[PDB]
Amino acid sequence: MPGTIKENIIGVSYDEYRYRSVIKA
Repeated sequence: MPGTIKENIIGVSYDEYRYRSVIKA
């Protein structure tokens, strides 16, 4: 949503940082 460029908490990264880095390779 434009007009609010100060709150990228609207779920941006869905599958790229969900605390799922416990199985590094």
